[PDB]
Amino acid sequence: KDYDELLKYYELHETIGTGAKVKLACHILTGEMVAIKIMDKNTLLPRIKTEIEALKNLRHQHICQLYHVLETANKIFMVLEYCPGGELFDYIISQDRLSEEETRVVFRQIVSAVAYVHSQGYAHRDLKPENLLFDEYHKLKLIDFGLCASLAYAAPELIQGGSEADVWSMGILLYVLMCGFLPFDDDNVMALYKKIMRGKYDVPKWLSPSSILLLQQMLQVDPKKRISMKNLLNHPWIMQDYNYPVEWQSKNPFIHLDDDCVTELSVHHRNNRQTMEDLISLWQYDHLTATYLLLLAKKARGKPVRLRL
Ligand SMILES: NCCCNC(=O)c1n[nH]c2c1CCc1n[nH]c(Nc3cccc(F)c3)c1-2
Repeated sequence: KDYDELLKYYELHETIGTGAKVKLACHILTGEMVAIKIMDKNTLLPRIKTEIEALKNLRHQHICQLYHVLETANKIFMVLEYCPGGELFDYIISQDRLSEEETRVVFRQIVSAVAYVHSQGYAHRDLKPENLLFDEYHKLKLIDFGLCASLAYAAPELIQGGSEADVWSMGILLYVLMCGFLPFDDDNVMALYKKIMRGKYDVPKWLSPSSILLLQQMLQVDPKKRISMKNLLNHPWIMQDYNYPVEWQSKNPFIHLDDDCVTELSVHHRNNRQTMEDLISLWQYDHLTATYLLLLAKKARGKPVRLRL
Protein backbone atom coordinates (compact mmCIF):
# COMPACT_ATOMS: atom_id res chain seq x y z
CA LYS A 1 0.00 0.00 0.00
CA ASP A 2 3.14 2.18 0.05
CA TYR A 3 3.13 1.94 -3.79
CA ASP A 4 -0.55 2.96 -4.27
CA GLU A 5 0.03 6.61 -5.15
CA LEU A 6 3.01 5.79 -7.41
CA LEU A 7 1.06 3.14 -9.34
CA LYS A 8 -1.49 5.84 -10.27
CA TYR A 9 1.22 7.51 -12.36
CA TYR A 10 3.79 4.83 -13.25
CA GLU A 11 3.91 1.17 -14.21
CA LEU A 12 6.85 -0.43 -12.35
CA HIS A 13 9.54 -2.63 -13.82
CA GLU A 14 12.68 -4.34 -12.63
CA THR A 15 14.76 -2.91 -9.83
CA ILE A 16 18.15 -2.09 -11.35
CA GLY A 17 19.99 -0.93 -8.23
CA THR A 18 19.83 -1.73 -4.54
CA GLY A 19 21.17 -0.83 -1.08
CA ALA A 20 17.98 3.88 -1.55
CA LYS A 21 16.96 1.47 -4.30
CA VAL A 22 16.20 2.20 -7.95
CA LYS A 23 13.40 0.82 -10.12
CA LEU A 24 12.91 1.22 -13.83
CA ALA A 25 9.35 2.40 -14.58
CA CYS A 26 7.14 3.90 -17.28
CA HIS A 27 5.21 7.22 -16.99
CA ILE A 28 1.71 6.38 -18.17
CA LEU A 29 0.52 9.78 -19.46
CA THR A 30 3.54 10.22 -21.79
CA GLY A 31 4.77 6.64 -22.20
CA GLU A 32 8.27 7.88 -21.26
CA MET A 33 10.73 5.61 -19.42
CA VAL A 34 11.89 6.82 -15.98
CA ALA A 35 13.96 5.66 -13.01
CA ILE A 36 12.36 5.73 -9.61
CA LYS A 37 14.56 6.15 -6.55
CA ILE A 38 12.78 4.60 -3.58
CA MET A 39 13.91 5.42 -0.02
CA ASP A 40 12.65 4.16 3.33
CA LYS A 41 11.93 6.77 6.05
CA ASN A 42 11.92 4.56 9.18
CA THR A 43 15.17 2.74 8.34
CA LEU A 44 16.84 6.17 8.10
CA LEU A 45 17.30 11.29 6.33
CA PRO A 46 17.98 15.03 5.98
CA ARG A 47 20.48 13.80 3.36
CA ILE A 48 17.39 13.18 1.18
CA LYS A 49 15.84 16.60 1.81
CA THR A 50 19.19 18.18 0.94
CA GLU A 51 19.25 16.41 -2.42
CA ILE A 52 15.57 16.98 -3.30
CA GLU A 53 15.96 20.66 -2.51
CA ALA A 54 19.08 20.84 -4.64
CA LEU A 55 17.51 19.09 -7.68
CA LYS A 56 14.40 21.25 -7.45
CA ASN A 57 16.71 24.24 -7.90
CA LEU A 58 19.11 22.77 -10.47
CA ARG A 59 18.17 22.05 -14.07
CA HIS A 60 20.73 21.26 -16.79
CA GLN A 61 21.52 19.13 -19.82
CA HIS A 62 24.15 17.23 -17.76
CA ILE A 63 22.26 16.83 -14.58
CA CYS A 64 19.94 13.86 -14.19
CA GLN A 65 16.53 15.55 -14.09
CA LEU A 66 14.13 15.26 -11.13
CA TYR A 67 10.58 14.96 -12.44
CA HIS A 68 8.50 14.14 -9.39
CA VAL A 69 8.66 13.90 -5.60
CA LEU A 70 6.07 11.61 -3.93
CA GLU A 71 5.99 10.97 -0.20
CA THR A 72 4.07 8.33 1.79
CA ALA A 73 4.02 7.56 5.53
CA ASN A 74 6.89 5.09 4.97
CA LYS A 75 8.44 5.86 1.58
CA ILE A 76 9.95 8.69 -0.41
CA PHE A 77 9.96 8.39 -4.19
CA MET A 78 12.11 10.40 -6.59
CA VAL A 79 11.26 10.02 -10.24
CA LEU A 80 14.38 10.78 -12.23
CA GLU A 81 15.56 10.97 -15.79
CA TYR A 82 16.20 7.51 -17.17
CA CYS A 83 19.86 6.86 -18.08
CA PRO A 84 20.14 3.51 -19.79
CA GLY A 85 23.89 3.93 -20.59
CA GLY A 86 24.83 2.94 -17.02
CA GLU A 87 27.55 4.39 -14.75
CA LEU A 88 30.78 6.00 -15.93
CA PHE A 89 32.41 3.64 -13.38
CA ASP A 90 31.38 0.43 -15.25
CA TYR A 91 32.40 1.94 -18.57
CA ILE A 92 36.01 2.66 -17.45
CA ILE A 93 36.18 -0.87 -16.08
CA SER A 94 35.16 -2.37 -19.44
CA GLN A 95 37.61 -0.20 -21.44
CA ASP A 96 40.40 -0.37 -18.82
CA ARG A 97 41.00 3.32 -19.46
CA LEU A 98 39.84 6.07 -21.83
CA SER A 99 42.02 7.66 -24.48
CA GLU A 100 42.82 11.33 -23.97
CA GLU A 101 40.38 12.15 -26.84
CA GLU A 102 37.53 10.16 -25.28
CA THR A 103 38.36 11.40 -21.78
CA ARG A 104 38.05 14.98 -23.13
CA VAL A 105 34.57 14.30 -24.63
CA VAL A 106 33.37 13.00 -21.22
CA PHE A 107 35.31 15.47 -19.07
CA ARG A 108 33.84 18.50 -20.85
CA GLN A 109 30.38 17.27 -19.89
CA ILE A 110 31.46 16.92 -16.23
CA VAL A 111 32.90 20.46 -16.22
CA SER A 112 29.72 21.77 -17.79
CA ALA A 113 27.52 20.19 -15.07
CA VAL A 114 29.81 21.18 -12.19
CA ALA A 115 30.41 24.73 -13.46
CA TYR A 116 26.66 25.19 -13.62
CA VAL A 117 26.18 23.71 -10.09
CA HIS A 118 28.67 26.30 -8.80
CA SER A 119 26.94 29.10 -10.73
CA GLN A 120 23.73 28.27 -8.83
CA GLY A 121 25.47 28.54 -5.45
CA TYR A 122 26.00 24.83 -4.70
CA ALA A 123 28.92 22.42 -4.34
CA HIS A 124 28.31 18.74 -5.17
CA ARG A 125 30.96 17.47 -2.73
CA ASP A 126 30.75 13.76 -3.79
CA LEU A 127 31.94 13.71 -7.42
CA LYS A 128 33.03 10.22 -8.60
CA PRO A 129 32.37 7.85 -11.56
CA GLU A 130 29.51 6.14 -9.74
CA ASN A 131 27.75 9.54 -9.67
CA LEU A 132 27.80 9.98 -13.45
CA LEU A 133 25.49 8.16 -15.87
CA PHE A 134 25.18 7.90 -19.64
CA ASP A 135 21.84 8.57 -21.28
CA GLU A 136 20.65 6.92 -24.48
CA TYR A 137 22.66 9.42 -26.53
CA HIS A 138 25.78 8.56 -24.48
CA LYS A 139 25.53 11.97 -22.81
CA LEU A 140 26.69 12.30 -19.19
CA LYS A 141 24.18 12.98 -16.42
CA LEU A 142 25.26 13.89 -12.91
CA ILE A 143 23.49 12.28 -9.91
CA ASP A 144 23.28 12.24 -6.08
CA PHE A 145 23.24 15.76 -4.61
CA GLY A 146 22.72 14.33 -1.09
CA LEU A 147 26.12 15.45 0.29
CA CYS A 148 25.95 18.84 -1.48
CA ALA A 149 26.49 22.25 0.20
CA SER A 150 34.56 8.68 -1.94
CA LEU A 151 37.48 9.41 0.47
CA ALA A 152 39.61 8.64 -2.58
CA TYR A 153 37.84 11.64 -4.20
CA ALA A 154 37.92 14.06 -1.25
CA ALA A 155 40.00 17.27 -1.35
CA PRO A 156 42.62 17.68 1.40
CA GLU A 157 40.90 20.73 2.95
CA LEU A 158 37.51 18.99 2.94
CA ILE A 159 38.97 16.02 4.75
CA GLN A 160 40.45 18.46 7.31
CA GLY A 161 37.05 20.09 8.05
CA GLY A 162 33.49 24.33 -1.24
CA SER A 163 33.93 24.78 -4.99
CA GLU A 164 37.74 24.31 -4.78
CA ALA A 165 37.00 20.83 -3.36
CA ASP A 166 34.96 19.98 -6.48
CA VAL A 167 37.90 21.00 -8.70
CA TRP A 168 40.06 18.57 -6.75
CA SER A 169 37.47 15.79 -7.16
CA MET A 170 37.26 16.48 -10.91
CA GLY A 171 41.07 16.10 -10.91
CA ILE A 172 40.83 12.61 -9.36
CA LEU A 173 38.14 11.80 -11.90
CA LEU A 174 40.33 13.04 -14.75
CA TYR A 175 43.13 10.78 -13.48
CA VAL A 176 40.81 7.75 -13.24
CA LEU A 177 39.39 8.21 -16.77
CA MET A 178 42.85 8.34 -18.33
CA CYS A 179 44.53 5.83 -16.02
CA GLY A 180 41.84 3.31 -14.96
CA PHE A 181 42.89 3.48 -11.24
CA LEU A 182 43.07 6.02 -8.40
CA PRO A 183 45.97 8.47 -7.94
CA PHE A 184 45.65 7.90 -4.14
CA ASP A 185 44.56 4.56 -2.71
CA ASP A 186 45.09 2.41 0.37
CA ASP A 187 43.51 -0.35 2.49
CA ASN A 188 43.83 1.86 5.54
CA VAL A 189 41.83 5.10 5.74
CA MET A 190 44.48 7.04 7.71
CA ALA A 191 47.22 5.89 5.29
CA LEU A 192 44.98 7.10 2.43
CA TYR A 193 44.34 10.37 4.31
CA LYS A 194 48.13 10.87 4.47
CA LYS A 195 48.75 10.13 0.72
CA ILE A 196 46.08 12.68 -0.17
CA MET A 197 47.73 15.24 2.19
CA ARG A 198 51.14 14.64 0.62
CA GLY A 199 49.65 14.93 -2.89
CA LYS A 200 52.16 12.69 -4.68
CA TYR A 201 50.85 10.20 -7.25
CA ASP A 202 52.19 7.96 -10.02
CA VAL A 203 52.23 9.69 -13.42
CA PRO A 204 51.76 6.84 -15.96
CA LYS A 205 53.79 6.61 -19.16
CA TRP A 206 50.82 6.96 -21.52
CA LEU A 207 49.80 10.43 -20.32
CA SER A 208 50.54 13.36 -22.64
CA PRO A 209 52.45 16.42 -21.32
CA SER A 210 49.25 18.42 -21.59
CA SER A 211 47.26 15.82 -19.50
CA ILE A 212 49.99 15.82 -16.81
CA LEU A 213 50.02 19.60 -16.66
CA LEU A 214 46.21 19.83 -16.22
CA LEU A 215 46.28 17.08 -13.56
CA GLN A 216 48.97 18.98 -11.68
CA GLN A 217 46.91 22.18 -11.67
CA MET A 218 43.74 20.50 -10.46
CA LEU A 219 45.45 18.29 -7.87
CA GLN A 220 47.14 21.06 -5.87
CA VAL A 221 46.89 20.27 -2.14
CA ASP A 222 46.61 23.99 -1.27
CA PRO A 223 43.15 25.03 -2.58
CA LYS A 224 44.40 28.55 -3.28
CA LYS A 225 47.14 27.30 -5.70
CA ARG A 226 44.57 25.06 -7.52
CA ILE A 227 43.15 26.03 -10.93
CA SER A 228 39.83 27.84 -10.54
CA MET A 229 36.62 26.64 -12.18
CA LYS A 230 36.51 29.69 -14.45
CA ASN A 231 40.00 28.96 -15.81
CA LEU A 232 39.14 25.29 -16.25
CA LEU A 233 36.35 26.19 -18.73
CA ASN A 234 38.88 27.43 -21.26
CA HIS A 235 42.02 25.49 -20.28
CA PRO A 236 44.30 24.68 -23.25
CA TRP A 237 43.72 20.94 -22.65
CA ILE A 238 39.94 21.37 -22.45
CA MET A 239 40.00 23.43 -25.68
CA GLN A 240 42.13 20.97 -27.64
CA ASP A 241 40.20 19.74 -30.73
CA TYR A 242 37.15 21.87 -29.80
CA ASN A 243 38.51 25.41 -29.96
CA TYR A 244 35.66 26.80 -27.88
CA PRO A 245 35.25 26.86 -24.02
CA VAL A 246 32.95 24.45 -22.16
CA GLU A 247 29.32 25.51 -22.59
CA TRP A 248 28.22 25.29 -18.96
CA GLN A 249 25.16 27.50 -19.10
CA SER A 250 21.96 25.52 -18.84
CA LYS A 251 19.68 24.90 -21.75
CA ASN A 252 16.53 23.46 -20.02
CA PRO A 253 15.09 26.79 -18.66
CA PHE A 254 12.94 27.47 -15.57
CA ILE A 255 11.46 30.63 -17.18
CA HIS A 256 10.93 29.97 -20.90
CA LEU A 257 8.13 27.45 -21.38
CA ASP A 258 7.54 25.27 -24.45
CA ASP A 259 4.42 26.31 -26.36
CA ASP A 260 3.53 22.84 -27.68
CA CYS A 261 3.82 21.35 -24.16
CA VAL A 262 1.71 24.20 -22.71
CA THR A 263 -0.88 23.55 -25.44
CA GLU A 264 -1.25 19.81 -24.91
CA LEU A 265 -1.42 20.27 -21.13
CA SER A 266 -4.07 23.06 -21.65
CA VAL A 267 -6.32 20.62 -23.52
CA HIS A 268 -5.88 18.01 -20.74
CA HIS A 269 -6.54 20.68 -18.05
CA ARG A 270 -9.27 22.36 -20.17
CA ASN A 271 -7.95 25.78 -19.24
CA ASN A 272 -6.44 28.69 -21.19
CA ARG A 273 -2.71 28.95 -21.97
CA GLN A 274 -1.95 31.68 -19.41
CA THR A 275 -3.56 29.63 -16.58
CA MET A 276 -1.58 26.54 -17.70
CA GLU A 277 1.72 28.53 -17.74
CA ASP A 278 1.22 29.97 -14.24
CA LEU A 279 0.38 26.45 -13.04
CA ILE A 280 3.53 24.90 -14.65
CA SER A 281 5.85 27.71 -13.48
CA LEU A 282 5.13 26.98 -9.80
CA TRP A 283 7.42 23.92 -10.28
CA GLN A 284 6.00 21.87 -7.41
CA TYR A 285 7.52 18.59 -8.67
CA ASP A 286 4.12 16.89 -8.58
CA HIS A 287 2.62 14.96 -11.47
CA LEU A 288 2.26 18.16 -13.46
CA THR A 289 5.99 18.90 -13.26
CA ALA A 290 6.65 15.27 -14.23
CA THR A 291 4.24 15.38 -17.23
CA TYR A 292 5.42 18.79 -18.46
CA LEU A 293 9.10 17.84 -18.25
CA LEU A 294 8.39 14.39 -19.76
CA LEU A 295 6.45 15.95 -22.66
CA LEU A 296 9.44 18.22 -23.23
CA ALA A 297 11.71 15.13 -23.26
CA LYS A 298 9.31 13.36 -25.63
CA LYS A 299 9.71 16.34 -27.95
CA ALA A 300 13.54 16.48 -27.83
CA ARG A 301 13.60 12.76 -28.66
CA GLY A 302 11.73 13.71 -31.85
CA LYS A 303 8.43 12.21 -30.73
CA PRO A 304 5.01 13.91 -30.95
CA VAL A 305 3.98 16.11 -27.99
CA ARG A 306 1.10 13.81 -27.04
CA LEU A 307 -0.56 12.78 -23.80
CA ARG A 308 -2.32 9.39 -23.42
CA LEU A 309 -5.68 10.26 -21.88
N1 LIG B 1 26.12 7.31 -5.02
C1 LIG B 1 25.29 6.18 -5.41
C2 LIG B 1 24.15 6.68 -6.28
C3 LIG B 1 22.89 5.84 -6.11
N2 LIG B 1 22.45 5.57 -7.48
C4 LIG B 1 21.41 6.09 -8.11
O1 LIG B 1 20.68 6.89 -7.55
C5 LIG B 1 21.15 5.65 -9.52
N3 LIG B 1 21.76 4.63 -10.16
N4 LIG B 1 21.27 4.49 -11.49
C6 LIG B 1 20.33 5.46 -11.59
C7 LIG B 1 20.18 6.26 -10.47
C8 LIG B 1 19.21 7.43 -10.37
C9 LIG B 1 18.87 8.00 -11.75
C10 LIG B 1 18.95 6.98 -12.84
N5 LIG B 1 18.41 6.97 -14.10
N6 LIG B 1 18.73 5.79 -14.83
C11 LIG B 1 19.49 5.05 -14.00
N7 LIG B 1 20.07 3.84 -14.16
C12 LIG B 1 19.98 2.93 -15.16
C13 LIG B 1 21.00 1.97 -15.26
C14 LIG B 1 20.99 0.98 -16.26
C15 LIG B 1 19.93 0.93 -17.16
C16 LIG B 1 18.90 1.89 -17.06
F1 LIG B 1 17.88 1.85 -17.94
C17 LIG B 1 18.91 2.88 -16.07
C18 LIG B 1 19.61 5.78 -12.74
